[PDB]
Amino acid sequence: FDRQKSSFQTRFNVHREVTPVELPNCNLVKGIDNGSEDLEILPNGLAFISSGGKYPGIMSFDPDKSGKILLMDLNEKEPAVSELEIIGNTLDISSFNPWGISTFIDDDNTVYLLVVNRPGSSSTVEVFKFQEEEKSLLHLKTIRHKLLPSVNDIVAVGPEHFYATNDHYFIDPYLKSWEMHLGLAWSFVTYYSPNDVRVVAEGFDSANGINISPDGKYVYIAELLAHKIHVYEKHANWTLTPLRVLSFDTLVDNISVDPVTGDLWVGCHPNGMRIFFYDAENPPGSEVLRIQDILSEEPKVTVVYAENGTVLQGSSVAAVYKGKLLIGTVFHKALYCDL
Ligand SMILES: [Br-]
Ligand SMILES: [Ca+2]
Ligand SMILES: [Ca+2]
Repeated sequence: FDRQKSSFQTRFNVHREVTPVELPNCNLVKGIDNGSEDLEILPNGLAFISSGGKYPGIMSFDPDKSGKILLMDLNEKEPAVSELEIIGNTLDISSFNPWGISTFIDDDNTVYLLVVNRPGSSSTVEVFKFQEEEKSLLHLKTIRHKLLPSVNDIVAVGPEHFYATNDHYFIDPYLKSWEMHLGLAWSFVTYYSPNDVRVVAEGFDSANGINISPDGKYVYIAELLAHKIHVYEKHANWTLTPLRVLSFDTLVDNISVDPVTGDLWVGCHPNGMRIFFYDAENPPGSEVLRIQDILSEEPKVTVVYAENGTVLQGSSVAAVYKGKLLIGTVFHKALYCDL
């Protein structure tokens, strides 16, 4: 049993404290107070934000909060958020509980938004068409599959084609909690497409963020409780082969990819106890990593922002646009910063 307490302390990084890395002009995004756990910025500076999601056992400040997709135009001087209206008749909006998101832009420049949805106990991926002028999301399709039991994030490679992380093997939240505490490491990654759905990697200690290189040749997978980012070669038939594993002293959550450089921008939880077992007197901090030249022998890892949560609690995602840094959290606020 002594080895079991030791594994727990490592996985949840229970002794980690946060050396500050400050940025002089950071401003909280007004209107975001109950989570902004995933976000994605289009090439034109429009940012989608998944907000208000509720997860089994995750702290929530407003238990009756409703899940929303928000829009920010980061070309504005002081960008404000607006709530995107979901239209259509193929989705039960009352149970809409968004988590990870991804975008896909077609040849005709149609923008698709894929949204992990956790209505009740089940797990789906919702496909929307973005209507920019109307600021709305037209629902198109609900995707469910036996190989998508517990979806956490996806990276879209087509309008209804994506890689998905399942952060647990089990669907029942009690068995989920048990599997996470035991550290079974049965989390796995699924490739979904209309004609072909298959597991492409497995054996993860909670796979969370997932993303892809701008040329589509590599897939990146955050293994939250192992504190690792896995680099996979992505083949023409959509299978994955392991290539590199980077290790960290922090719980890596969601991965963003800068399209110009290919850099990874990662939202991280330095101490796992503070993000999983909330204590208002001991709140989770925030930490953002930039990772450059991830294939080379010594990848350059920089802590771009870090704090103990006196401003932003529970950073889960971070992405950059034309000199600005946007940081989201699993159940708290959002921060917009000059780099
Ligand atoms: Br922390
Ligand atoms: Ca995502
Ligand atoms: Ca997460």
